[PDB]
Formats: sequence, structure tokens, C-alpha cells
Amino acid sequence: AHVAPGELDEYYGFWSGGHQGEVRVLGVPSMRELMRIPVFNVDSATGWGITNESKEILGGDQQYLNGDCHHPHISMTDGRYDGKYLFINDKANTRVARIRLDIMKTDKITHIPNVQAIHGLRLQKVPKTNYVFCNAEFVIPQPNDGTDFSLDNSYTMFTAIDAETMDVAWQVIVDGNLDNTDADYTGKYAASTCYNSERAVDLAGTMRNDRDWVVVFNVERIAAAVKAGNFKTIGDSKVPVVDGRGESEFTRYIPVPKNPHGLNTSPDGKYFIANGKLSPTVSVIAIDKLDDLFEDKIELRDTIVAEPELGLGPLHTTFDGRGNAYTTLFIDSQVCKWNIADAIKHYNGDRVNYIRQKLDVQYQPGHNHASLTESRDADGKWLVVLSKFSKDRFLPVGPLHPENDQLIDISGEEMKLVHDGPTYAEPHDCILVRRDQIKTKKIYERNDPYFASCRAQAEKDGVTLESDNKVIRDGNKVRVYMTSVAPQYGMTEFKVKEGDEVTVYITNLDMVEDVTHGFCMVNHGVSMEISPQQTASVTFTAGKPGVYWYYCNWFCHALHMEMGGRMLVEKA
Amino acid sequence: AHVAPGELDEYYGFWSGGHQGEVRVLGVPSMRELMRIPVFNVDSATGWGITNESKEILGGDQQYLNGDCHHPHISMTDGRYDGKYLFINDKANTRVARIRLDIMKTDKITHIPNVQAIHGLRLQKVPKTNYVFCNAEFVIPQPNDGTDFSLDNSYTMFTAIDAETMDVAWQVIVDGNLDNTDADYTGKYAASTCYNSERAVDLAGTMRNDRDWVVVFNVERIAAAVKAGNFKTIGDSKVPVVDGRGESEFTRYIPVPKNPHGLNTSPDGKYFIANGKLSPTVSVIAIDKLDDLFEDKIELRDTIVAEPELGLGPLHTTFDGRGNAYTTLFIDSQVCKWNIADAIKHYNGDRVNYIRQKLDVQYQPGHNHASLTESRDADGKWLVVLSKFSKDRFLPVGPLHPENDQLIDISGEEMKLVHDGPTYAEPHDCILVRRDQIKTKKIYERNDPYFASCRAQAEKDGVTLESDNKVIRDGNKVRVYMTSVAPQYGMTEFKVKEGDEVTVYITNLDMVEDVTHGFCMVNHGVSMEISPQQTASVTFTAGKPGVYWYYCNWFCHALHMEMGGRMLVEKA
Ligand code: CUA
Ligand code: CUA
Ligand SMILES: [Ca+2]
Ligand SMILES: [Ca+2]
Ligand SMILES: [Ca+2]
Ligand SMILES: [Ca+2]
Ligand SMILES: [Cl-]
Ligand SMILES: [Cl-]
Ligand code: NA
Ligand code: NA
Ligand code: NA
Repeated sequence: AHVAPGELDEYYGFWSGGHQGEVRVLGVPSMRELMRIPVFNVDSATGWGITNESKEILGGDQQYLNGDCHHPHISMTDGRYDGKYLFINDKANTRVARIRLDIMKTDKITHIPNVQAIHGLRLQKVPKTNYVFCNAEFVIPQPNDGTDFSLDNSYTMFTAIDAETMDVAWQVIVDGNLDNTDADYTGKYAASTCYNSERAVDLAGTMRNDRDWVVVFNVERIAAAVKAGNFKTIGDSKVPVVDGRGESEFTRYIPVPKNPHGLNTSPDGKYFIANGKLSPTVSVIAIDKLDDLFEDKIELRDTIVAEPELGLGPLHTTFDGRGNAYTTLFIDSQVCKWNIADAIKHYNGDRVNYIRQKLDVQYQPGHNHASLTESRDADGKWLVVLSKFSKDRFLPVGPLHPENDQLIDISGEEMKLVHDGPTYAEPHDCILVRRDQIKTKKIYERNDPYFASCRAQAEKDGVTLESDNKVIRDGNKVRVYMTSVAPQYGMTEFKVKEGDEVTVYITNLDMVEDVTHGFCMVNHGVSMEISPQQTASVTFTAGKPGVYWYYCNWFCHALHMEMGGRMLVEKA
Repeated sequence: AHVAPGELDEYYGFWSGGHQGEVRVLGVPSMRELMRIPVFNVDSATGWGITNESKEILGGDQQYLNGDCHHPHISMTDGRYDGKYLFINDKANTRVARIRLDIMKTDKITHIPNVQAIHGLRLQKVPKTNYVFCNAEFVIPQPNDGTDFSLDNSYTMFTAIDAETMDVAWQVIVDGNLDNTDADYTGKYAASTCYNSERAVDLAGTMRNDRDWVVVFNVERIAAAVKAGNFKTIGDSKVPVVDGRGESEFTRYIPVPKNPHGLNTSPDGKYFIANGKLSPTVSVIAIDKLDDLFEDKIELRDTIVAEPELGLGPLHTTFDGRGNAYTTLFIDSQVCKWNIADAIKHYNGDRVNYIRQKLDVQYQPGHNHASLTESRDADGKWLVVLSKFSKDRFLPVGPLHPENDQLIDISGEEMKLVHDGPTYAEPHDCILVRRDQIKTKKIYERNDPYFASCRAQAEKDGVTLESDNKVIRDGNKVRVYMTSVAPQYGMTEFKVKEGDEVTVYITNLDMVEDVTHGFCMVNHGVSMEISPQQTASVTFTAGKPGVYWYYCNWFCHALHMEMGGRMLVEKA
């Protein structure tokens, strides 16, 4: 449970940042934050959102200073984590990101078309992560062009992204809406919860139906229809769209009470578990019955093998790989341990006890996550419970309180609280991976894709980034290329005109690990990271005439304070 | 050392974020981050830098997405922390911020005129914090208007800000430059290091002189000259400027080797200690000799009562209140405990031993900070050492590594490492305060200054913020006022035209602690916090015609997912 100085954590944890927009890398079981990976936020330090390279990745037709990331998931090969990529949603500005786990940096951002608010996200497990599966939460008109605002004619879609290219593969129109999603251990099926079968905005409307549903997607049938050309398109997007509304070959709508929320696949591949939320239950769907259901051989509700009452406000379920499930009860403010097989007996009227233990948590739990739960190798060691209120649990810090991520030992029969982890607004889910499932680089190589655009521009200017310190004049544009070797930039002054569009490229020629440099231009609103063997750039408009200093903002050497230069801006 | 679940930390720590731009609130000795206070960064979650209230506080004539904050200090009454305000510098875009410690929010940002790169910052101690003292690091022409770029005619200034108004009080022109600063325990004196007596840009130039100096400011004389009207002004600023160059009544330039860096006041009020950096020394200046020096009764170097050799790269010194000092050695990667009285005897020629202990730290230490060191109540319990490299100390996370903030027990004769704390780029200094020295509010009062502007606009529109759900049209502006009680906004639909300038005001009517609401407009790049009894607002341009959902992004209730609404944008 404890990590001494000089000792390493046993697992990485990748935490969502919620509306703060980043991913946080923790060591488990120390629960210490090792790194922040900027995604949808703008990072003053590394310049994510400021650098040209990050801006290229972000794309889009407007700058967004925010995002809302909930659901981080790591790429799999044959149902085991492979450590290549992390993917996460953006509910705020309707995007999905991919993070490269070799350098812990975002490398792709995709805008999802003709939907709003990407919420649920999880990955194909088997045969490997070929698809990223994405829910859009909020129904909108199709197309959304202002000619018809009616809810009556508003819909959402389920989206599959090609994991390797990050281009959207296809979308499925559904009835109702989409909340959370998971995938099976064959590649054939994915499934999502719906809380708004009513397609309402008002609170009473969203709660009218006694049951909403889990919608199950026959990914095999969908992919085949898309391959055959049996699809349509919406609006300005060329993405293939198939229609899963009503009675469709692509979907099954299994009724589940009530405004259900989490959707979690058991690590033995047997079950999708929908969390009942307004219903004090979960609903256990037998994946091995879905083939029969897609042939209309059984009823929709025949796939339900258990629907146990657990307590008030079930939100999310996770697994120890020993046959138990752990479910957050938001209103009762507990985590409930229960046995799946015993709940199945109870549903059948063989009235065994199925609840093993309720542990109070502090306070109001959202997601929970057991170590390796999303893989075949679910190890039953650690359980993280991510609670949304902290009240009195930490020192007072004003009206805005931290969240509380609690680490619980589930290695034995009895859940035991070990650590209370204050966290800034606002983690949703997290994912734990063994140390040995991640392989990182300690320095860049000069062909790295993270500065492909810099190499391409340098070639146009005949600049050798590893060697040159040059000022290139291009009309109202100026490109400044500098090398850096601690504690010196290879250029200590340059001159431009007021209003010039200045781009500064810095290449870090240091080879020693951890010798990162920075670059900041005083009063010009720019900063960037340049780690060993990286190139990075920033663009800014030169301000009113005068001297402006630049300096290294990454303490790098005893002579760091002296690592700088001057930009001289002349009257045009 | 250890804080169990349900127990509280004994100290607050306020960490600088460096070029990440925020202040981080830690519990000590657990070393867990309790809260982030946005300052110069743009926070996707709370909307700091997006909300109208934060934008008014930031002011300026352009948006900055970045800052570089090093030096957090808390307001004092008679040399004891009083818990009212924290102040911090911005090196990147030449600002100073004040944080209100009742709500843990920035409330004032001041742009410092006619200087670049605010670095050193510390507070008046006695009789209380009336002044904030600020160093500007980089010499610039006066005025900085592009007519003369020469270093020969470039200078910097020391700045005093009125702590209560946050308006600049006066500035002092100096020779050389300014790095770090501290104040005495009378109010009369402040002092700064200089590393660039050469006023050079090139590295060899900045290290040419064997000695630079500590510049001591006679604050009493300066304030008198200003009150008498004996000052000038620079450029377009009305701030009073006095000239402390050369032989001046306002300054004394005590030679100190070599490119000295930290400047630290001992808690008995006896010494200013300059950290030698390129010289393996510190220089101990006796404050009780300064009156004699300002009457020319002693020589400049007669104020030096010790100049002990400690080791390679001394950067920052801190104090246990027992007569020992603790100095970071950046090159040797150690913290050195030494006895001040013995160093004075050694300087006098006595055959004595002033070094007590060298502890290896991991790796390359910058600032260090002992609990209550900046006050009379320096308690000698804890020492934080903030190191700039972490190498192998934490799990690998790519080319960019965390920093390492180490917690050391200094309560006894032997310094003992207790904890290694990974931190994101890049803390400089921190300040520790007892739990009982901070008094926070849990909910807002409706007269709070943090939404005075919202109140004034509501009044003009005839709106009662605590009761109204109204849409106000004013040309092409739309002001939308809503109340909120989780899980329902008081308005679930509103209509605007494409291109309208839409301002949404939300007033949180929940009264229970920790029931924070949020607000996000999908695809419009806005988010904001609304904590209990707060009002907050965001402004955005309505996009292309269509439906856009808004939702609460602060998990607030079991029905959080249903806390939404729609903005309907029509073609103009
Ligand atoms: Cu490069 Cu500090
Ligand atoms: Cu309001 Cu969640
Ligand atoms: Ca419903
Ligand atoms: Ca919360
Ligand atoms: Ca010098
Ligand atoms: Ca570092
Ligand atoms: Cl889920
Ligand atoms: Cl200092
Ligand atoms: Na099959
Ligand atoms: Na089958
Ligand atoms: Na099969």
C-alpha cells in the first residue's frame, strides 16, 4: 500500500480530468500524480494549445479553450492491454482524442460529425482494438441546420472510429439517446445505455418511462452493410450512416429500468451489466444469448439473467475476476460487493444471498474501477472509487471542494479502505495498467511524428534543424530557427517589424534524459516545451516597437537564469 | 508523517505552478494536492480566463493564455502570517496577482509598467504587509519604444505595490538587474540580488564580473521622496519613479559573488542571506548594520558578517528558527544544514566548523522552504526541497519528467527524508502555513465582490438574480439569467440569432456546502463554476443556426446527466 522514496509504483493509473480537460497519470498504490497529459485544455507550461504542432493536432474551425473528458481506455490485443494508445471523449466540444503512450502526448483529435456531446467511450477488445466506440448523448436534428428545432425529429448516433487512423468509420442512428458503452470479448457486439428513451429536455420527460434500454449493436452486421455500400450520409459528412432505429438488423433494444447509466463488461466475457440509477438495481445481460436474440429466437428480456436490488443510485460496476461485482451506490454513498452467480440464482427464485458487503465511501461515488477489470487478466487486487463530494474529508479550501478518489484493497473477502485521494475537478473514470504493460521513450528521435510539420517547413526554407540558427524572411512572416544546448540558445538576438507574424522553432540538441528546455517570449503570450531531441514551434504577432526578452522556462542547468535572448521589434 | 483517512493535514502548503500558471494547495505532511487556484492559466473546469468575472480581474489589452508564477507569499501582521492574501509573480507577461484566501480565488491582477519579467517577489513583514515588493529581471530601454535598443541604455526597476489596493505605489531604477528579494522585520529595508551587473545578453558577459551585488532599498527614504513629490515618470505611466542608480540615498550595492540568486531573511530578523550560485558560498548581511551603512559610517562589505563556503551551486536558503540555515546546492544535488553563528566565527578567523550535514536530494534542488520560515514563528519541523530533475525516482512517463518535491524532517539534529512528491511542471517556491492560520468560507454571500459586476448588470436590466429566469435583448446582445437548484436549471430553452453576443448568468440557489454547479454550452468553447450562492457568467458568439445543448458539468445530484437545456439558434 505504501511506496517509499526510491521505490516505484506497481501500476500506472490514467485518470480522466473531466471538465478540466487533461489526463492525469498516477502511480498506484501511492496515488501520486506523476504527469499531466494535456488534451482539451490549454497548458501554459508545455504550450499544448499554443504550439503549432498541438494546434495542427487539435484542428477544427475554431479554437476551444476547454473540454470535458470522462472515459480513458487503453488499446487491447486479444482482450489484454497492449500499452499502445489511450483514447478519451470530449463531451463539451464533440471530439475524441488519442494519446500515444510511448511519449504520453495526445497525437490525434477527431471531430465527430452530426452529433453532440461525446460521452460514453470504450474500445473493441477482440481480436484487438480496431474500433473506438463512441456515444453521443444529446439528440439533435439531422441535419442540425436551424430549419427544424423539434425534439420529435431529433436523434443521436453511435460512432465507430478506426483506432489506427482516427478517422470515423461509420455511425448508427438510434432511438432514444446514448450514455455509457462497452464491448464484448469476440468483436461482434457493443452495447450502450440510454436514459432518454423519451427524447425530452425537461426533467419529468426524461423520467417518464418505467424502463429505458440497453441498445446492443451487431458490429459484424453493421461493418458488413458499410462494406457493401448499404448506407446513407448526413449533412456535409461523407461518413457512412446506417439506421438502427426501430426494428433493425443492426440493433436490439433490451428494456432496463430506469435512466440506466454505467454499462460494464465482465472480464470472463459473459455479461454486460447496466446500472439502474433511478432503479435500485443492475441488469445483467447474457452476451451468449445475443446471437439467438439477433435471430429473433428469444425475447428481448430473455437476455436478462439477473436484475438484483442493491441499494439507492447504482451508477457503475467493476469486477475482481473472481465472480464478484462491485457497484457504486451514489445516493446510499457506498460500494456494494455482490456475487453474480448468486444474483442469477435469486432472479430465478433460488433465493440465496448475493450481497457480500456494503462499504461506506466519502461521499457520493460515481465510477469505480478494479485493477485490470477491462481485460481477461482482471486481478482482483485494487479498487478505486471516484466520489464526487468530499465535505469534511480534507482541509477546508473554500466553496469549491476537491473530489475524493478512495483506494480500496479487494485482494481478500473483505473490502478495506486504504487511502483518501483529494483530486481537482473532476475525474470520472480511470484505468489501471501494470507497470510492465507500458513502454515509454526517454528521449525523442529526430524522425518522430510529433514534429513532422517542423521538418517539412524547415525543408522548404533549406534549414537543417540539428545544425542551424537562422532567421527566414517571408513577407509579413518571419521564421526563426534556433538550436539549444543547456544553458544556451544558439541565437541570442533577432529583429523583426511590428505586426510581423513570427514563428520560433527550437530544437533541443541535449541527449541526457530529463534535460528539457522551454521557450517563452515576454509579453507575447507564448510558452512551449522542447524535450531532448524534440523540435517545437510557436507563432505570435510581434507587438509594439521595443525590446522583448525570451527565456528558457524549464530549469535545465546552473546557468538557467541566463538562458535567453532579445527580440527587437522595429517600427514598420 | 502519515495522514490516515478521516484525519486532516496539519499545514497548508501553497505551491507555485511555474510556467503552468496556477497555484497548488497541498496538505502537509501528506503532500497531497487539495486544490488548484487558477491565476495566469486558463482553466477549462472553473472557466478561469473564460468567465466574464475572471476576464475583468485579468484585465489587460490582450488575452494571455499563459503565465510563469514562482514566488507565492502570504500577508503578515507583525511578522506572523495573517491568512488574508497570497501574492505571486508572473515572469512571462509582467504581472502580479493577489489571491483571496477566504475563497481560494484570484481577485486582483496588476500589470507592472515599464519593466519586463516579474521574478522575485516577497512581502513587507512589519508592521504588516502594506507593500508587495517585486523585482523585474530583464533590463529594457526606458521608455521601451523601439528608438534605442542598446543594452547600454537599458535598465530595470524594483517595484512596490500597495497590497490592499493592488495599485503600484512606486518604482526604483537600479543598476544591473534584479533576481530575488526579501524584506526585514521593521518595514524599513528590502533587498534584492543582482546577477547581471554587466547588463549583458551573452552568457560570458553575464558572468564577467567576479562579484555582482545585493542591492538594499531604504524603503523609508523612498516613501518619503515619493510623498514629497521628488520623483519622475516613465512613458505613459503615472507611477512615481525614483532613481537608485549609482550613489543614491535610496540604495546600497553590497558586492556579493557571483551571479547570486536567492535572497532570504532569517526569522530572527538579523540577516539577509544571498546565495552565491556560481560562487560556492552564501553571503550573510547583518540587517542591524544597515542604518550605519546608509549614514556612510561603515564600508559596504562591513555589512558581510559571514561568507561560508558550502558546496557547488548554492541557490536558496531557509531557516529552522534554532539558528541553523538550510541551503540548496544545485550542482552537488544536496541540501546543506549549517550553523549561522559558527559561520560568523569562521569568517572572523576562528578554527570552527559551520557545516552540520549534507543530505543528497534527487535531483538538482532549487528552492527549499522550512515551515513558518518567513515569520517570527519559524518552527523547525518540516523542510521542503523542490528539485528540478527526477530522473529514475518515479515510473517512466516519456521524455517530459515530473519534478520532485521532497519532504524532510528537520525537527532534530539529523535531517531525514520522509516523502518524494512528483509534481507537474514546474514549482519554484512554496509557502507553508499552519491549519489555524487560514479561515475559509464554505458558501458565498450574495454581496461577494467576485460577482459585483453581475449584480450591477442585473440591476440595469431590472433583474433579481436570486429569483429571475429571464432573457434580455439589447441590440445584438442577449443576456440570459437563470437560477439553478440541482438537478434543474431555471430555464431549459432559449432562442437567439446566429452571431448574437450571448451572455449566460447562472445563480446557484443551493445552500448546502459542496453542492457546486457548472455550465457548458456544447460546441461553443465555454465552461464555468457556480458554487453555492455564487453568480457567474460567460459570453460567447452564437454559432451557425441549429440546436446546441447546454449541460451542468459539475456532478451535483443523482439526476446530474439530466441537468441540461437547449439554445436554439435561428438564421438572422
Ligand atoms: Cu534551458 Cu533552463
Ligand atoms: Cu448540476 Cu450536475
Ligand atoms: Ca428515461
Ligand atoms: Ca465535487
Ligand atoms: Ca554577473
Ligand atoms: Ca524538470
Ligand atoms: Cl460505464
Ligand atoms: Cl529566494
Ligand atoms: Na459468429
Ligand atoms: Na453463438
Ligand atoms: Na460465435
